[PDB]
Amino acid sequence: SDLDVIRQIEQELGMQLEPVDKLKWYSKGYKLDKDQRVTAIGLYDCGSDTLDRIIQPLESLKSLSELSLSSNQITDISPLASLNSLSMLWLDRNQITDIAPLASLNSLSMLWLFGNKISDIAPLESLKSLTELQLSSNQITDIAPLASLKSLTELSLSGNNISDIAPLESLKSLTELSLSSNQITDIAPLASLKSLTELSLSSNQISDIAPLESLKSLTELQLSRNQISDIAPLESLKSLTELQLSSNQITDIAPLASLKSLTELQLSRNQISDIAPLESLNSLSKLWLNGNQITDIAPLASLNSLTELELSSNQITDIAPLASLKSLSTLWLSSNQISDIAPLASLESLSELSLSSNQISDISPLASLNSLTGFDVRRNPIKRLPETITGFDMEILWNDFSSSGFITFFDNPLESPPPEIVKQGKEAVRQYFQSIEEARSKGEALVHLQEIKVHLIGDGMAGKTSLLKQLILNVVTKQAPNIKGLENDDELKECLFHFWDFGGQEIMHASHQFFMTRSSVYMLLLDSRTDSNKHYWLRHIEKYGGKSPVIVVMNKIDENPSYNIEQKKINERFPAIENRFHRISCVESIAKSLKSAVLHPDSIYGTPLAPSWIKVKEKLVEATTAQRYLNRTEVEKICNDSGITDPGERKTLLGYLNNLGIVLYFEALDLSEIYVLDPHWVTIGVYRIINSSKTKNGHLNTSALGYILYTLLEQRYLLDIMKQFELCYDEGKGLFIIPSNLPTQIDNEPEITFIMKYDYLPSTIIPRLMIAMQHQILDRMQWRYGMVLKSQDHEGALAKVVAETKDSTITIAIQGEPRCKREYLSIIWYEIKKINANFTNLDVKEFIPLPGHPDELVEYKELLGLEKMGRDEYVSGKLEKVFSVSKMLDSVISKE
Amino acid sequence: SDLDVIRQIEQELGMQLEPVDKLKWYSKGYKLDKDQRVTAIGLYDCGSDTLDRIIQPLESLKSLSELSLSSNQITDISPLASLNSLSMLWLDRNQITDIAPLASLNSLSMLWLFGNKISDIAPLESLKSLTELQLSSNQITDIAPLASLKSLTELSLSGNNISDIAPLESLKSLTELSLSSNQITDIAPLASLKSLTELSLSSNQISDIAPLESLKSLTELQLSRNQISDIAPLESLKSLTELQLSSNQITDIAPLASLKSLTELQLSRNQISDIAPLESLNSLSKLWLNGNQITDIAPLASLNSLTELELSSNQITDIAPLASLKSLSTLWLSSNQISDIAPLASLESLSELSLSSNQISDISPLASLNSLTGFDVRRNPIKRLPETITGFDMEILWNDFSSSGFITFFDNPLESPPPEIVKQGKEAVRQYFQSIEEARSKGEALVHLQEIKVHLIGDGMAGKTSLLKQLIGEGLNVVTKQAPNIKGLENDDELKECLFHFWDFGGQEIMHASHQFFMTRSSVYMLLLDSRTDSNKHYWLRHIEKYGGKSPVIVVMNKIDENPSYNIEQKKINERFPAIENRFHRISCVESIAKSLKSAVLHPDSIYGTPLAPSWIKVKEKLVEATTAQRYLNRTEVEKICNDSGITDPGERKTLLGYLNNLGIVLYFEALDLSEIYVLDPHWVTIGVYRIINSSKTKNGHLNTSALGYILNEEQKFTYTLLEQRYLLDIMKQFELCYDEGKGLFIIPSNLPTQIDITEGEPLRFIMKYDYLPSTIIPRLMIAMQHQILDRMQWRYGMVLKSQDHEGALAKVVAETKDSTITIAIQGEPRCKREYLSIIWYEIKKINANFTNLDVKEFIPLPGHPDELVEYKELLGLEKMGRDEYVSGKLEKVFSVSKMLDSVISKE
Repeated sequence: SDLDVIRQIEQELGMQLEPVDKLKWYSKGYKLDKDQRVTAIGLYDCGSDTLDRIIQPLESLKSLSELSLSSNQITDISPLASLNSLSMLWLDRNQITDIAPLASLNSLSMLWLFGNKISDIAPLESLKSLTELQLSSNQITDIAPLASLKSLTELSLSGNNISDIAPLESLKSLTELSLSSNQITDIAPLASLKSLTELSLSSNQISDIAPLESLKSLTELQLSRNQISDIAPLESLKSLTELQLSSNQITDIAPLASLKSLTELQLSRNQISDIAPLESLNSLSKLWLNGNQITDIAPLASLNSLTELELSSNQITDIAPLASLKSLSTLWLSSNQISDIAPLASLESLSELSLSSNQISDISPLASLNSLTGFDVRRNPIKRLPETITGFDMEILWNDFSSSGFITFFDNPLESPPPEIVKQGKEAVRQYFQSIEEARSKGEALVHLQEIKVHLIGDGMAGKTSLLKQLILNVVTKQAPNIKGLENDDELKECLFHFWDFGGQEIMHASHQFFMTRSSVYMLLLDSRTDSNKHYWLRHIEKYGGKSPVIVVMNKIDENPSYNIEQKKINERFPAIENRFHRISCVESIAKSLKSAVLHPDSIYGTPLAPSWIKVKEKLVEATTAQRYLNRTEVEKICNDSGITDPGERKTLLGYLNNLGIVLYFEALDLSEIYVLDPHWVTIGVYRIINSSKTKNGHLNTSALGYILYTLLEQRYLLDIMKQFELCYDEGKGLFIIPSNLPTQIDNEPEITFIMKYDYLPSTIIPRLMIAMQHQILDRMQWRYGMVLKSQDHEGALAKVVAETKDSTITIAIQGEPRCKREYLSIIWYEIKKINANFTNLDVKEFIPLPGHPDELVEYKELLGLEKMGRDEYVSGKLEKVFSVSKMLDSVISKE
Repeated sequence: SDLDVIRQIEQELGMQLEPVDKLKWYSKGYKLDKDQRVTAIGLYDCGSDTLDRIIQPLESLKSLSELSLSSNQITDISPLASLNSLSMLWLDRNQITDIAPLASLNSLSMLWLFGNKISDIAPLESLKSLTELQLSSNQITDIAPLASLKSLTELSLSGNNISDIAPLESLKSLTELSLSSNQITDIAPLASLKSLTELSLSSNQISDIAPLESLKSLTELQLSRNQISDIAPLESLKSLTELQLSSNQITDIAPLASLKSLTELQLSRNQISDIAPLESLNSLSKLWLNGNQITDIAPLASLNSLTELELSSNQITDIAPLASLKSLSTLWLSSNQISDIAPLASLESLSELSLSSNQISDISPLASLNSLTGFDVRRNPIKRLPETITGFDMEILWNDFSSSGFITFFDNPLESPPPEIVKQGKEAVRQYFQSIEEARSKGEALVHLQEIKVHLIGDGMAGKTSLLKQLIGEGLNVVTKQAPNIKGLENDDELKECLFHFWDFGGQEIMHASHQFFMTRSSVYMLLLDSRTDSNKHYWLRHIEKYGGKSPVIVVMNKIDENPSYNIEQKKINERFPAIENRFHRISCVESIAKSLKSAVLHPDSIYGTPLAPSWIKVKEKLVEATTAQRYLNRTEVEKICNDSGITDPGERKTLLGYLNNLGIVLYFEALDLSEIYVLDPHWVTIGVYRIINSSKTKNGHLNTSALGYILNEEQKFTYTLLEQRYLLDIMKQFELCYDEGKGLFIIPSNLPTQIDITEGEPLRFIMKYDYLPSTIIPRLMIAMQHQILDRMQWRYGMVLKSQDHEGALAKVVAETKDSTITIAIQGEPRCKREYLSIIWYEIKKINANFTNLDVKEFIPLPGHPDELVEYKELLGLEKMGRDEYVSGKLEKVFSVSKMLDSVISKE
């Protein structure tokens, strides 16, 4: 009964088909008429075993006109040849290689082949009734049967290997035509094709755009990612409303002054330096100008219809002309030389902003923009924030991106409030300004801190113990009068120094991101013997510490006075040293370098603190150093004895002391018996359990913490601390794995069918990654320098990432199905960059080896740079072989 | 033209002009006729001040017909237009760019423009009387104005930027044509020219050689450095006598069987695996087949006219077929799989041989070749040399090359005699065999040595003194303790007399320069690691490989009881450095290392395999006894010691002191010959030089002779007289640690600072990427080029150079320790810069040879970007592969490979 056929279909496939008014490519149902006859049916995403079956009920549908087989990975399309009455056929995003059964369908007017492996286009020649053909993203190289299938109006051949577009001269009935991401160099045949309204021609090799001067009906042109340097033929296309010619060599944009009907103009990665002709485009609303050399944006003041500007990566100094654009809603001014943002107070409709990488020191005028819903101000010399910054409808963050609805800070020399308070949200920034306001209202003069951590860095304690006696995990804290050099220096009689010695294992870098970056002074210890490993530790300081001041002291020079380093080139590479180089011989100049490092303006010394915050600080350090840890009632009795009654203050103050490393407080635990902990007590507890006999192989049994370490709950707290420190994880039944202590032997798995080269490979990059993918290991397949993964989501996907310490590279090798493997690398690579961001200035160059050779690598930026620009095949002189550029960038789909 | 005119010419220029019978390009004289009229004059190499003022006497020479201006760096040739009667003109190897004045010489039949910068050849169009044109080595791109002068017979266009040879189809009277080092891909216009007898087409992009099938008169073809894989069109050129198709893609050489008139065939760096067709070439005398895949050389037995074979870099196992080639005079069988060379004993005419990088263990059958004048046997598993090896007419050497008239050894596990005896020449190897022959005749049983040096390697003395405490107990400290004093071999009777020498060079390997065998032979390296010093793990592992080489190494990971999780990847580390032999240890609260020390002294490659005469050990123990008590020994003392053991022949004592000197047991400098200081104690010299290197007066690299007393005698045991100071400076000068500048001023390049105050103009950057950069590569270069430094512009990690040959040639070599690279930056003229680089780079590879297996990857940066470098092996590999474009995706620019390769070298 025709409709009972769909009941046969939803039983043969297992799915259920629901009616739809108009059949679409993604539809999972049928469409009947007035007399209940199926005229359209859709089977979106059902498997490749669909055309092999369900074809007999399809042939019974005599009135069937429209069929959709979108995205089924179909390889054989023979059974559909029996449907010579189809008017619309969707074969998009399948695995079709041979095309031929469609030749017997001389009644189709709509054909979609969005993502197949089509190398022959001949059988479409007999299809002289087509009006909309979609052949994008295939492997077509020679087109010719396209002049036969005339009378079509919409054609798409984007993402192929086409170099000759001559057969298109006959199809003078084209309304829409897209020819992007191909190998076109001659666009002469397009000089015909009248009544073309939408043309796309991005990512090609075109340079002569003269034939486009005749297309007077063009209203939407796309000429991006090409090699065009003369937009002169564009003076006549006065009907254009969307023009995009980004990533070219355009310098003169004079012709664009005649296209007064433009509404979306994109000319980015070009060489434009004079945007004067754009003054006439009063209807322009979307304008992109990133990556040019624009210095005067005065012509933009007449474009009162702009709603989305993009002036990033330029050289703009003055911003006054943008004040008259009261309708502007999206500004991107990153990477410029902007110093004053006061003219931005007149942008009442501005909602999203980005001012990263500039020279801004005051963001107070933006406090009037009550419609701002996400503005970015990273990498700017901002020292103090206005108190009105807590009145926005956004939460303040401390990250290295530009998220919508958040005030983001990063690489900012923040003093009021300091970065340790900014990362905790608005309520922390609000409680800091409220503390200094309540203190000064009481007539209390604000006090700084003068307390820093001295990180002793070097290979071997031979230079550490020789220097630690020259001045006077193991943390020794001695105040200023106990330092040989500034014994009676009244300028810092209250200064505190905390000497730490992490033997390469930076335990605090994972949890407390500010233990290594802020409130830290790094001290490199070098001599004639340990001069070989000189640049490794210098890079070890840069990635972990960053902008923290460094002191390079070369001791034991009286034994070999010829020992000296290249302080000029070393300081130019690491500006954090500030020429703090010393040579100890048998007068301590290092004491002057410690002074210049604690009193540094970028350090916490520049942060004004309330006097009550120092009162609870000195009391917590007094009680923690005497009672190991403190409980919740003890800490509240200390805060209440200093006027800190609001839980908002004490919650955001303990986080401040936690970020500095003075007193530890884990909010993710909330055990009132162990509220605040002594750093000297926990680090010793964690250092003994990691370097224990029972953990010599990386395996840790919970029923053994007593012998190593301390009550039973203190053991349960220390393992939660290690779990917080991203050093281990629980596998079940009291089985923990210390990923840093695992061996490197027994077995591997480099079976048959991508490297990230660090400048400095952190030794915690693999262990903290191994805990993030703990439920994906292939039954105890991890060891120290790698791991083996197996996804339950993607059936055919086996991964094995390994780190090479000799080359400081992490290679990832995955096998399985392309749609199931290329996705698995995108989830691992994202999780690796998620942890790479915790370091400072990491140089990651992604390489992919050549097919058939383990060595001889090619940069991912090179082959990706070879595509879109044109030319194929990456030639290797040392191998005398070509390997093709399109075959290797298979880890990405298409375009983006 | 008159003779008084040339007298004015040889006075205005300074040279002297002598008569010559026939004028040539290099002639520095004149040529008169019967009526004493100058009809030819030549001014070869006289200066750029020529023709601009000597043209007026040239115009007075009315009978002048031939003019030679060879090699004068001439830039303007305008005055030469007045000589419209010249028939031969030599303008070779100048700096000519415009040849417009040459159009008015419509009477020339000989024109040579050998090495100029000429991009336009249009004025030659009117020269319809030319029969010999030389336009090699220029910048010619369009050879279109060459079709008019169709009366030429000899044309040369090698070394240009030519890509279209279509205009050459008209000159159908060509007999000789050279068109090498261009960008040719289509040789179809060459399908004519039926009278071509000599054609050269090397270093191009040619792949279709079909048009060459018609040149039946061709007798000399050159088609090397191309992309040819089908030599079928060559089957008909039966008149060929010299064919060269090297560096191509040839696999089938069947057409060569038809060219039975071949006498010089070159097919190197191809893919040839079947050399059967060559059996018919009975006139073949010069044959090159290196770099192929040849496994059967049986067809070569029928080529009884071969005098120079070249079968290197193949896969040859059997060498028997070469026994019938009684006329062979030059054999090159390097880099193969040859194991037996006995069939080579029938090569009575063999004079030069090379068997390096093979599997040969016996060179005794070759002792019958009484005509051998230089045969190479490096990198072969040779354990013992035959005593007849001193009967050849050659001197024995120990180097990494094949010099004529010398027996060269290198990388050979020599036991009898050891390499320490081989380096002293043939007369030394003869004196070694003479001692063991006299010993066995006297009934004295031969004795081994059992003495090794333990090199303490590691960053920081924290682990060094901790390991020296594992035995009995403990800047340079030399402690020698025998086996029973070692915790582990207390009662080990297998080596109760074994001696151990513990050394600790604080990174500064003082002995590597002079005594090349102090680090390689009789040495055991011990790497000391702990949980903290694991970062600098691969630096020292490579530091051991480059300095020590094949010496056994023991990797000791100490302080593991503090962190039991500490252990290295012993599998991958041992596979990279096979000298480890899995000698990994983990010391916790030191006796298993003793078993590894035994396995390193008892090594077969060590000195245990060397049989010594019993008298050589008697004087050894006597010299060490006397040196350790009297510092140094004089000549009469050491000779009285040798005579007390029967060593009377000075040949033995000179080659025995040299043997002990190469091992580091007893120092003896033959290049000094101070009879008061003949033999020295190693402990005394090393302490003496270490005090001069780490002294206050040498903190800046400068050393004043009038201050040595403060250095060696008084600073915060031993005694150093004034003559001992003069000897230590000669020792340090021998150790390549310092050099003399004059007036008692020495420069220690290892103690120099790192100051400042780059290059601008026509730069030439060149980078050498080491896998391990030795800290003595720059100091030892500064001593080799001391008389070329630009005054007081020298520091530790670099130097500034200035060549005396090429005026203005300025160089600046710099070492980057952060990248372990040596950068060379020269400026000036290309012919004056690329020559200065060829002597600097050679002097660097001259010092690189002292190390073992160093990976030097030479890079050259792109011309428009200081960073972003490209490897020199890629650009050189693109030419052989056949392409002129290096594409850079991260830069989105294409770069011609010929513009940057010719900026470094051109003899390709």
